[PDB]
Amino acid sequence: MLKKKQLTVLDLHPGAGKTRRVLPEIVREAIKKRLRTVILAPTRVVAAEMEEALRGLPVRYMTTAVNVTHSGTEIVDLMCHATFTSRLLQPIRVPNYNLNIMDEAHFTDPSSIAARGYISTRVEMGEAAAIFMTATPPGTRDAFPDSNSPIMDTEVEVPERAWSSGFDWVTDHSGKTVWFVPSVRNGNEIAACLTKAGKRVIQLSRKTFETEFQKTKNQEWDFVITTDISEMGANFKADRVIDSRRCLKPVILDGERVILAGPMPVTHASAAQRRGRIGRNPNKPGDEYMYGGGCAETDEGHAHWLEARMLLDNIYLQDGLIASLYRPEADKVAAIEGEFKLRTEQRKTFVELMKRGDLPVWLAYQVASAGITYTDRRWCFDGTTNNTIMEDSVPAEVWTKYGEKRVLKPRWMDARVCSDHAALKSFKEFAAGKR
Ligand SMILES: Cn1cc(C(F)(F)F)nc1[C@@H]1CCCNC1
Repeated sequence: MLKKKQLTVLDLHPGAGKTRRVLPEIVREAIKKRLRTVILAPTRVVAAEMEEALRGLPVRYMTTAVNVTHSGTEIVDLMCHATFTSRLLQPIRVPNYNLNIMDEAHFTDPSSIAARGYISTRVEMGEAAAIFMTATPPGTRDAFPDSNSPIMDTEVEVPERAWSSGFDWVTDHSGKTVWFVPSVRNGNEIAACLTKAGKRVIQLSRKTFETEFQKTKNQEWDFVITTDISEMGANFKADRVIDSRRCLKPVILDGERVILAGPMPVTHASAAQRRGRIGRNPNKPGDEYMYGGGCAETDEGHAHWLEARMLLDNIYLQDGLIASLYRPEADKVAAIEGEFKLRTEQRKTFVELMKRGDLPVWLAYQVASAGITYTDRRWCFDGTTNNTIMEDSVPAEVWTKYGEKRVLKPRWMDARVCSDHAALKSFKEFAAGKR
């Protein structure tokens, strides 16, 4: 599969050994053939596991998840999906890799969709080879794939709020459970309910993943409450998955604002990945998968696909050519290639609002396309009254860089900036001119 002009989809079931068995073999072949290679990890936890499986081989780790001394003789680079897309957007020159390997190639974050589109366009052009590793490739309709050991699948009503009665099967369990919830706020309520009942609970989310995931290997626990971030390679020594089968979906209303719609059904790929956390030990059959709803294709019209088109329109490919999205996922957005292409100064602002500002892609695009400079924060305060960000049922207030107290009322409203305490705290600092 290491011949140019070819994209291979390695669709082995979860736990088949794509990362620890197949990946080192591919890397050995690539090094033997002198192919300049990139290995793309979804998260820093998967990058650290990749280092363990590739230990010894000459790989340059362009991540702070690994403390390795690079010898300067490596032709294989390893970085996160976001780092690849980030360096492509920045004026830093990215080598034209002969071989592009993406682990967990089902990841639906905007930068992972943009990386797949850039890589597949290069392959379509006959300029490179690529391998996409995932049990659930884009376009999968099977939520119950094969596993290392048999799994008990059980359709049951799963609590999405705290409960006093009616769900004995949840707490009358003597093993370890991984519970997928649609949001951090929903996870907090369920975790507080389990803690009140004498349970040891760890909570995981996109922002707190690195610190808290370490606790799953450092201490004993009864439950892990996680958002969909644990679908991307996170391993646990658990015997049960409780899956709400629900997710939050960012949606752009009338091209003017972003809302977090739902909770709504997960896609089949997400349900298969969530179920995939268990049934991984062939010596421990009978791990349980309790699911609380059905699947639907909620990736259609999801903002991440539009956001990925905003990223690719501002990545240089060849003269005025623009990368297309990877074909099985190109129908998820009604978009024209090049419609989000920005001029040089606005594009520089767009990059900075994402890289330094930490704003969602859609919100960074609104600000940059309006001709506003990175450091100009007047837009955080001059929106309509219906854009007032609320904190505990009362308007959120910040001290501006001018020393005044103002109501946070952004010109463009993106629900992701105030979806939880940590997101709102970060957006208040941005509005205050603190970064
Ligand atoms: C010029 N400027 C910019 C901002 C911001 F912080 F909201 F962006 N506030 C101001 C006020 C306007 C009224 C007099 N005090 C300064």
